[PDB]
Amino acid sequence: AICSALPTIPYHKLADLRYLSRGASGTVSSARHADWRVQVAVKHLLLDSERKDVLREAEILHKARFSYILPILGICNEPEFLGIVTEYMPNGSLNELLHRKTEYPDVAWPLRFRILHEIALGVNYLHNMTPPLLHHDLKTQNILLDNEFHVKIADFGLSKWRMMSTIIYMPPEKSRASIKHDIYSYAVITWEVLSRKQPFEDVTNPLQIMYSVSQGHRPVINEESLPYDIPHRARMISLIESGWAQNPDERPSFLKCLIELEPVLRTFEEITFLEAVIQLKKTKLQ
Amino acid sequence: AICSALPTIPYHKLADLRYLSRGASGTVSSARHADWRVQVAVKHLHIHTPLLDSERKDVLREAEILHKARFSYILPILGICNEPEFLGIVTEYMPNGSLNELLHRKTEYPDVAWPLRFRILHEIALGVNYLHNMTPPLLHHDLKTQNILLDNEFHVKIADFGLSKWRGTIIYMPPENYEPGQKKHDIYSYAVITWEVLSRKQPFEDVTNPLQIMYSVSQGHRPVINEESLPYDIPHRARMISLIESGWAQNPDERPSFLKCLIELEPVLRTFEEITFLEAVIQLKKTKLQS
Ligand SMILES: COc1cc(NS(C)(=O)=O)cc(-c2cc(-c3ccc(N4CCNCC4)cc3)cnc2N)c1
Ligand SMILES: COc1cc(NS(C)(=O)=O)cc(-c2cc(-c3ccc(N4CCNCC4)cc3)cnc2N)c1
Repeated sequence: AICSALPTIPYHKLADLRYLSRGASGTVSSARHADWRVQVAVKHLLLDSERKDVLREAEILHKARFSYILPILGICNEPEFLGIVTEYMPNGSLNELLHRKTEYPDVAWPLRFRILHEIALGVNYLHNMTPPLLHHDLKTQNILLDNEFHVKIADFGLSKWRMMSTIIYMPPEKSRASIKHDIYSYAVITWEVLSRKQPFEDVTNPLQIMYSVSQGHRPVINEESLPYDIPHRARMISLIESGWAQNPDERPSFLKCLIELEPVLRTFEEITFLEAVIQLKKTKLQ
Repeated sequence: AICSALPTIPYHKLADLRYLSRGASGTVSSARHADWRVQVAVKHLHIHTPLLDSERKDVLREAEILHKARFSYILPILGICNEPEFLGIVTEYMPNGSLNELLHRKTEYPDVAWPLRFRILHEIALGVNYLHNMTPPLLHHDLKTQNILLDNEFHVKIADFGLSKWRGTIIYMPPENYEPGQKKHDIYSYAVITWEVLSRKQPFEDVTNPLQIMYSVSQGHRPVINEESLPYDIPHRARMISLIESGWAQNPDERPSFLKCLIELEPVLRTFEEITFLEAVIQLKKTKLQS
């Protein structure tokens, strides 16, 4: 009954456009809104089909608003520019946090587990929509972190509306159920977050990754990839291994993951998150 | 062109309903969404007497307003509860209450670091300015320290839309609204809120009768500005006092736009380092415990 139109942001109101990153789908730049006095991020690419792609992603973000989804502030739809405008995330992506070990020599476990929990919450919300929305392109580069390192899921270019129950996060290719797609990616992201290593480190051609996963093989789980000092390491490993099970029916729902995670996160006090973020921003200086 | 329908939340999925507050505009309770696994706040009317279609229209108007005014510093609405046996607006849960509690519960919050105060002021200005930039422009007309919620890291979220339902809070009403001849409202409220945040005092503290407060304000009087209410060791004290006194000018035409206030506030907030904010918030959260 209650319907909301996505605001149309005039391009001329976006000032100080500066390149932040160039990806497969577009270019993300920071900017300042002249009227609202806030900083925004602009993702821009035109063939009418790709214009439809951009508009489709904008509408999906608009309908999928939630606490852990990148909040879209508007769409810029002009003759000379087509871009999605979202909140600006000063702390980049989960990828940077996990792998730039000079910037972030230490990332305290409480922060990692809160990130994992919030990814699970956001994706569960998506899967609980009507109809359920399947993200199908989760990766540590899609997960942005706001000023206090809370998750914002992004990149909804590869998405579907029909659930029932780069490629390093893609499940292997019988009767096929693509409801269990996101959970495989989440398993890989979990292994990544807990290991701070690149999945399939020794692989030089991504097709090697496809062949290995199709053969039932996954990122290595041993003391080197996952030290034994990981909180709830056994439960987390079980979560991971069920998440990337070769059979999609063996993979849990995101609700099961939240059920399985709640005690794990409960082991940490809420203040430790803030402490870890302050340690992060202090050691990143100097 | 791009339209989003506000979700309809089944009442039965709101669990552990716990009364948080009973107010002039409604009743706020905390609850937990069985599917989303998150805590939410539900604003609902009295449960006994059937809701008159005017109250139902008010609730729908508030829900749609929150939905259309979505923004970084506005209370995020997650859905509407529209059932035979319950009608409530569902929003994100703000664990840290309102700006009023932060400013005046000095045992919980003995000290509130200046960077945090100025960030709060800036974010309030941002939220109300966004509100004013909508089409049609939305005038809040009921800004107060009770409407300003603080999320888990003490970032501002403006709340309380729709109307009021009665069937202390006049310190933020300008003197030309006392008798509403239905004719630049919010900025006065913002000036008063600023004076409060920098002073951490009750405006018109020595006045026990609000009717006397209204008389004074109609006479051009405002909260006292001296060394006792605003010590001279306050950062950017002069600039902030000028902003205040211009905001609550007797003449509404003399009060500045929220855009002017944002232009003036931008350098002030610019003097603070990003780590000082995090440190202020964590210091706050730590002294709030063990107290
Ligand atoms: C819809 O438009 C998007 C999409 C996506 N996600 S995506 C990969 O395209 O699917 C992200 C953003 C976004 C990025 C950033 C951001 C902040 C810092 C950086 N860094 C670059 C190098 N390291 C230092 C800083 C990069 C990006 C901040 N806010 C944002 N809303 C905007
Ligand atoms: C849309 O529904 C609303 C409206 C409004 N604003 S309003 C005046 O009603 O228009 C606020 C909230 C809300 C309140 C709270 C909250 C939590 C605890 C407390 N308490 C602390 C202990 N002492 C007693 C008060 C008070 C409020 C936490 N989240 C929230 N979203 C929800």
